[PDB]
Amino acid sequence: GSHMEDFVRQCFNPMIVELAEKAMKEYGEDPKIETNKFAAICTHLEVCFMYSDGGSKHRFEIIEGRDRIMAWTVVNSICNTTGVEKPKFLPDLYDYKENRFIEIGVTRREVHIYYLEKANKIKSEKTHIHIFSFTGEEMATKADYTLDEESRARIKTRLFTIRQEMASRSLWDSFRQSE
Ligand SMILES: O=C(NCCOc1ccccc1)c1nc([C@@H]2CCCN2C(=O)COc2ccccc2Cl)[nH]c(=O)c1O
Ligand SMILES: [Mn+2]
Ligand SMILES: [Mn+2]
Repeated sequence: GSHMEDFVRQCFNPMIVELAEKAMKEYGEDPKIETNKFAAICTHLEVCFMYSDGGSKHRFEIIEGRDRIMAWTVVNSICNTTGVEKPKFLPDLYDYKENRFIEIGVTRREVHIYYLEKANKIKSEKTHIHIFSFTGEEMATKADYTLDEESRARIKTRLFTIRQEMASRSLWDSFRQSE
């Protein structure tokens, strides 16, 4: 029974918490044990949902937060509909306006290295990459940040609020040294 686990259950939305729990168990990890990852997954999830809300009505197809089988099903349909190359790894969104998959990153480490690693892991470069940080930086492929300023600024504001609430509970240091 950890502090971090009760903090995330009171800081995040119950639908987020439940999607994160299902995600971890699906991949064989327990939110009561990997409590920092529990917090990271909830955070990444809230950011993906905030991101897809930044566009227009039908702009984004949401891939993250689904179970692996149906997440790939929607990808297959998108690819067999748009002609876009099927990614090797599951992305987080699809942009019907720009016709590309988006990989959304939330890092506690430093802006530049995270993109590299995630770029070298993707290693296909078809899908667009967008990174956010807990300190307020962002970085996107070809410096095309997809959404307008205010929607990304809202995402950055919420990330710093998560940081503050954790720091005020002396949980930030453990979370930062977890990646
Ligand atoms: O969809 C993804 N993974 C498929 C599911 O993998 C799982 C693995 C274990 C438990 C549950 C699910 C995906 N994964 C990653 C990172 C890097 C690759 C491994 N990884 C993770 O283990 C995910 O933990 C994170 C670390 C930092 C920030 C956010 C996250 Cl969520 N980052 C993303 O932005 C992302 O969308
Ligand atoms: Mn994902
Ligand atoms: Mn992601």
